[PDB]
Amino acid sequence: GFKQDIATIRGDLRTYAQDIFLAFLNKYPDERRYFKNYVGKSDQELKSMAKFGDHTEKVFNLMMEVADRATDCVPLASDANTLVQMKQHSSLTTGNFEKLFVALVEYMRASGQSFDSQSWDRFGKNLVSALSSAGMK
Amino acid sequence: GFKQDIATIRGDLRTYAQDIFLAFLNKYPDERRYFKNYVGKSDQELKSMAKFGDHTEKVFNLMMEVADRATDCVPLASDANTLVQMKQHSSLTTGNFEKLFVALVEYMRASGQSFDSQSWDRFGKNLVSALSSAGMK
Ligand code: HEM
Ligand code: HEM
Ligand SMILES: Oc1c(Br)cc(Br)cc1Br
Repeated sequence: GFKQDIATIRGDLRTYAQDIFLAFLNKYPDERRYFKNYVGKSDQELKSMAKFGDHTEKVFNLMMEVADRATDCVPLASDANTLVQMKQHSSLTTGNFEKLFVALVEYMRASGQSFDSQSWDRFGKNLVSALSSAGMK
Repeated sequence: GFKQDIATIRGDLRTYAQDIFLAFLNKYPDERRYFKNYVGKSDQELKSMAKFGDHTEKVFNLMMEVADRATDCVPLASDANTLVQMKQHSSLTTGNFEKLFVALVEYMRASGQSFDSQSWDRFGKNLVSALSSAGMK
């Protein structure tokens, strides 16, 4: 279920963080504009960049944290607030987040591994609602 | 489902409120000690007291509000905080609430009317967890 998925992802955080992040950018190419230093780089090129592996794992570490603190896939309002208030998210709208989750759910469904992908979709929904309530446009 | 069950109960509130609270008091007779003048009385006696109907309508009015204000059966922390800090609830522990929800769920499974019993069980468990987080022993 959802709790196991968090352990699956945590178990191999660097691989899943990079794989899901790349799936996001591949499904939604225009989202790369927010990561100005990843522009014009192949997957392998990105994986050689210290801050790619760092950015991504840390992004997903925090997602897992928010995920593990949620009850029935409902995140804490205080977690949603952190994500709104982070200056790296100043320009973002809830639309950017929804897209991360559509990509993540699609990745899960396509994987060999056995995710509770509809829980992740619901989590993505409850998080978007929370972001909006915390003042994200 | 759950959200509809809220409307079902609200549509015949006094009847459901009394029936469910009687189911609770009959399953757990020793809960009568937290109340005044409840012991020694049959269901019909209770239902004809001046305060019994009115105090069970008010309990369930707020219970329905808490369920309605929930997301995926997860109540608001502020709603839990209210239930913990009510002066009328100063003798209580989370065990009192779980017993009420055990009885409520059993009532729903036994009735002719379609209730989403699994969801009410989840809600009671989630509320108990929220009452603990809010500081109830
Ligand atoms: C649940 C979803 C998200 C979480 C948990 C999250 C978390 C984080 C964290 C922890 C950082 C700081 C990394 C560091 O430098 O130490 C960060 C940076 C960033 N986030 Fe997010 N984020 C999320 C969603 C998004 C989305 C949807 C976008 C937009 C496409 C976005 C854009 C960025 C950008 C541009 C940065 C700065 C780039 C960098 O780290 O060098 N984030 N995010
Ligand atoms: C989510 C569940 C509950 C809600 C929403 C709730 C709500 C309320 C409300 C609104 C009142 C004031 C009613 C009035 O004065 O007319 C009240 C009183 C009270 N509640 Fe609760 N309550 C809940 C659970 C419990 C439980 C499990 C117990 C103990 C077994 C309990 C014990 C009392 C007592 C002793 C009073 C005051 C005495 C009385 O009304 O006769 N409550 N509650
Ligand atoms: O911040 C994130 C981005 Br941007 C994309 C994906 Br996929 C996951 C996270 Br967390």
